Amino acid sequence: TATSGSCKGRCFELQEVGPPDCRCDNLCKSYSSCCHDFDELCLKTARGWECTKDRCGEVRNEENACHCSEDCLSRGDCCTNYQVVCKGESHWVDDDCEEIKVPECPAGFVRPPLIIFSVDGFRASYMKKGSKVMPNIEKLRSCGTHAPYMRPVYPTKTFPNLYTLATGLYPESHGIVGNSMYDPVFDASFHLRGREKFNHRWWGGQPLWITATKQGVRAGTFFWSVSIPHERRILTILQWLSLPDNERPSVYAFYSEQPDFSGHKYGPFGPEMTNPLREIDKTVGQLMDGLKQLRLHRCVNVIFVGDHGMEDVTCDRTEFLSNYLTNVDDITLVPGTLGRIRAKSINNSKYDPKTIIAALTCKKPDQHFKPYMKQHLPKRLHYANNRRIEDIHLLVDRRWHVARKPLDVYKCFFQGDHGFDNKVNSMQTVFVGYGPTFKYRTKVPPFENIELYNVMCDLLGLKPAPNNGTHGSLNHLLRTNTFRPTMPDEVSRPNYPGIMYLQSEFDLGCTCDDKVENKLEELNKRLHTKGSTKERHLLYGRPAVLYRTSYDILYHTDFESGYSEIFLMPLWTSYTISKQAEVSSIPEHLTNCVRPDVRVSPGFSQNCLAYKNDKQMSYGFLFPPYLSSSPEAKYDAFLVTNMVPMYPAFKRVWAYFQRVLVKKYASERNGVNVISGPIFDYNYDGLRDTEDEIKQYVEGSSIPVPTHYYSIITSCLDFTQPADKCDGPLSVSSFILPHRPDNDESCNSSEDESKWVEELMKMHTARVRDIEHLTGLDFYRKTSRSYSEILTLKTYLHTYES
Ligand SMILES: *[C@@H]1O[C@H](CO)[C@@H](O[C@@H]2O[C@H](CO)[C@@H](O[C@@H]3O[C@H](CO[C@H]4O[C@H](CO)[C@@H](O)[C@H](O[C@H]5O[C@H](CO)[C@@H](O)[C@H](O)[C@@H]5O[C@H]5O[C@H](CO)[C@@H](O)[C@H](O)[C@@H]5O)[C@@H]4O)[C@@H](O)[C@H](O[C@H]4O[C@H](CO)[C@@H](O)[C@H](O)[C@@H]4O[C@H]4O[C@H](CO)[C@@H](O)[C@H](O)[C@@H]4O)[C@@H]3O)[C@H](O)[C@H]2NC(C)=O)[C@H](O)[C@H]1NC(C)=O
Ligand SMILES: Cc1cc(OCc2ccc[nH]c2=O)c(C(C)(C)C)cc1C#N
Ligand SMILES: [Ca+2]
Ligand SMILES: [Ca+2]
Ligand SMILES: [Cl-]
Ligand code: NA
Ligand code: NA
Ligand SMILES: [Zn+2]
Repeated sequence: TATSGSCKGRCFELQEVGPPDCRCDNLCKSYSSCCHDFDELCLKTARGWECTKDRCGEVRNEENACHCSEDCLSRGDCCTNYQVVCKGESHWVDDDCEEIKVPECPAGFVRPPLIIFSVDGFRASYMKKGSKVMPNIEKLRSCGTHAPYMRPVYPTKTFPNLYTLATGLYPESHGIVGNSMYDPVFDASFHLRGREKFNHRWWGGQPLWITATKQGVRAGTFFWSVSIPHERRILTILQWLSLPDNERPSVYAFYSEQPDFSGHKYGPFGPEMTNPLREIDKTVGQLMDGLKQLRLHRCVNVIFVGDHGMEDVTCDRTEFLSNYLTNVDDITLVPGTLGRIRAKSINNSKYDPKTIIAALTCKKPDQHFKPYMKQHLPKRLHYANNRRIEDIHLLVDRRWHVARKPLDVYKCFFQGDHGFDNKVNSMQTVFVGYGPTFKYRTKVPPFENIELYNVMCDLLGLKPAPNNGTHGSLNHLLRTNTFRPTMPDEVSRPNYPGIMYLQSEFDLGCTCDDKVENKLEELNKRLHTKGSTKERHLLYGRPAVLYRTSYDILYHTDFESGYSEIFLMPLWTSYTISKQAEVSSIPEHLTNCVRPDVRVSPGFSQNCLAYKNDKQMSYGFLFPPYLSSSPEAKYDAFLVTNMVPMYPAFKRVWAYFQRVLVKKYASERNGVNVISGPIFDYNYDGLRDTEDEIKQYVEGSSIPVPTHYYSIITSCLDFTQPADKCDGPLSVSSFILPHRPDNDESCNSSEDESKWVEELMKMHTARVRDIEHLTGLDFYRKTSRSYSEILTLKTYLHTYES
């Protein structure tokens, strides 16, 4: 760096100048490449940040940090309280809220600017608990659009979440999978301290600033060096906003290190946390008074958003891997509020992940972490498809840390930390949107931060890069600039087979004790097989298959299915269970009954002999025989086309769900519609596998083994109306259960299923959208609700947090 060039006239330049030209962009400090006069010219502090009565009308002194001279407004460099002190104006916070129906912008503005005001570690409950000391933030919240909280991504660390905000992508896809990382392809490490993190190969997808630039929209900096004070960041944004039309950015970011920085020292609610919340509110006040001076307070859209929350965590709540593993020196641990383990040396072929996992599994009765192979982590975390995520993972209980050995912790510092499971209440953060494009005095339900990129694009008239948001699911936040998506087109149409095969054409090794015999009821069963009860069991239309495949719709009295000729089982099975439905047992005459389905060829059917031969694998049913409507309808549940491969350990889970939980939910929700099916995700990318990706078959057969089983349980949001006769909005909960040959995940699994199955299911709660990705199906195609509302419904996650 030739650092005796000047920053005069160039302070906080938007464009980067290449070596040996010295730099005056912020970031110069982060590279140690600023020109000599950077601090003198760009970080002025003289006289501080506020006008006082004596400064009003002063002669401009270019040394001052900000100005109270007559020419300051035109120049765009007044202290933010100038009109208040010197012209009798009110602070923005003291003005009444008035609806912003249209942007009220200076001539020459082509679109309302967007300012993203991001706050590190701002936990959701600060909005209520700190309300008395945050009056500017409370005005934004109550006058704008707000959610009770926003869900971060896992891990609930800073860079993964800020870069998710910027890209709309899960960490596995954007590549910033932690605050610390090793990439084995690069053979390089990423760390908070130091400068390898500024190398661009870490940062995937397309962040908002690049999306904007590529489409002709200019952007302010998103990264502020820690040594630039907050007052200067605000004044710099306000100066940029005063630029001529051809130079002025349309998108800006502010970032505060608080309240996270203090939260780590004092805990989320330590008495020392009041002051950092006050100071953040003051900074919001400075921005809003500043905008108001420039006549931009009813022109700019402001987003107030956090990256993650903060939980109580101390030194003594640390689990040590040295208390579980004798081999502790042969591993590397990425430690703290999550654990990631790999071999210390890849030339040590002694190292075995399976034995590590087993040494870490259910060893102490209140063990405060749980080991997983990354592919077995709850699918809702989307935390697996990246080479920077180690195969072995530890999910740490809230309030705890994991470390390799005690010397790492003592060689206590801190009372707060974050990083845990993104459904944990303490990790939830905030969202407020204020401006012409957001709604007025509107509360919206909680949503995930992956959704915001799309909205920021909508706010700026940009087409978003491909991302993991569901574009349109946040249309309810917006007064205008909504995105009006169309339902995806069905790719494969189904076959509707009638009766085509005689019983004796099947040689499947299956038996059913079913030989006993009317004319009223003969027409009656024909009609059920033609789909006469289908409006009862298929409430929201049939799911659309969004890929090329061969499948059949099969109708029955109690359930309807889309049966895949390729995978030899249903892609989906749909049924409604009323509040009044009863549970019956599987009779003795049918215990091992499997019956040929005369609508589907032997060639496209499973067979019982494969299951007899496969000593590890059994079978279950997608529509549960326990909930058949009548003894005669129960025969349908034993069709070979309703059978699916299940490990005996998984059958314990599944049978409990089907026999007990479904009926419980129907009683609690006033009927439920259930859609169940298999998922195949052998490469753990979160997306439906093709046939050539399947790694396990039922021994000796072409019957593929699912990695997971899903269910989507829908009812009326107004639970006074039965599921099958609902006029208004829907209510959903779903899960994606791992199809595992043991129950090692559940430490209490030797006990009765009433003590552990439900806890397992809650852990593996899912969005309907997660299931769509995993199956290539599109659900809720035929409702009376608006498509945007259905999109919101498909992104809902039932979290089971109290
Ligand atoms: C969340 O949203 C995102 C974004 O929509 C979804 O991720 C996308 O998934 C797509 C479907 O899998 C995927 O498409 C592939 O792209 C390959 C080209 O990719 C490069 O270019 C794009 C576009 O600019 C870029 O986005 C990519 O960026 C990734 O990689 C860089 C460099 O490593 C990273 O810095 C960055 O973080 C990002 O990493 C992530 O994605 C990759 C996979 O692409 C993962 O491996 C990482 O772990 C991380 O998750 C790239 O720079 C393209 O090569 C693929 O095409 C193959 O497949 C078919 C087969 O028929 C064929 O048409 C092609 O010819 C090709 O096949 C041949 O190559 C095969 C693979 O080597 C080979 O095995 C075969 O034998 C064949 O010869 C494919 O189209 C898209 O790139 C990503 N995008 C991103 C940003 O991740 C994600 O799925 C969503 N999640 C959920 C749950 O919904
Ligand atoms: C609002 C925002 C801020 C932001 O960084 C703020 C930042 C972090 C650490 C030190 N200093 C800072 O200024 C980023 C990254 C990707 C550049 C980290 C993205 C967004 C978005 N969207
Ligand atoms: Ca943070
Ligand atoms: Ca897959
Ligand atoms: Cl990390
Ligand atoms: Na078997
Ligand atoms: Na167990
Ligand atoms: Zn932190």
